Amino acid sequence: GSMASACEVVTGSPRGDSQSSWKSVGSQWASPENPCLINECVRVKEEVFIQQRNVSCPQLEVPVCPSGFQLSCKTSACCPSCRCE
Repeated sequence: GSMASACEVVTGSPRGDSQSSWKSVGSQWASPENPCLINECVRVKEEVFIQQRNVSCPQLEVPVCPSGFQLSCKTSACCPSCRCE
C-alpha cells in the first residue's frame, strides 16, 4: 500500500533550512514561508494530504463592550482581530 496516516511537512528557505517532520492527520499550523494560512493535514477516506486553507479569525468590527473599554487590536497570525479590554 505505502499509504500514509501522517503528512511530511518540509518547509524552509531554498538554502536547505527546511525542517522535514511528520505530522499525523488532524494537525494544523500556519505557513512560515508565506503569509499566514492554516495548513490542515486531512485524511479523506484512503487519501491523506495537506489542505491549504486560510486562517480562522474574527471580524474587524468592534465587539460589544461597555463604554470605558480599550479596543486592543492584537493577533498572533496574519488576520484582523480587535478585542475590548
